[PDB]
Amino acid sequence: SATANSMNAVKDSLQRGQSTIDVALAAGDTITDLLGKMKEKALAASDTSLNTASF
Amino acid sequence: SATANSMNAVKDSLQRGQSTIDVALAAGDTITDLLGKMKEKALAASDTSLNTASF
Repeated sequence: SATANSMNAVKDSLQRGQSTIDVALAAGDTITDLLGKMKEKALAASDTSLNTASF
Repeated sequence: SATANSMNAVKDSLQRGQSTIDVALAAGDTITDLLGKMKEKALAASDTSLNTASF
């Protein structure tokens, strides 16, 4: 019975881990969007027909 | 998805190149007209029956 009761703490820990990963995935959506925009910036800047102000 | 989004910069570059060539062709119309007029000037000046003032 004591062994069965201690599984409540195990469940609490696993749910805490799922919450931590949820916050990391929410940050990762922001980071992958930012990286796609930065790739578009570097791709546009590699063109040599741009003037200095656009670069 | 990031690869598809970066094609917008490729399209921007190709349109910029078309604009640069358009300006060059507009200048080239002027230059070919001027060269045709200069050929008419040299052709008239090669005649030896002209007096000095006309030449």
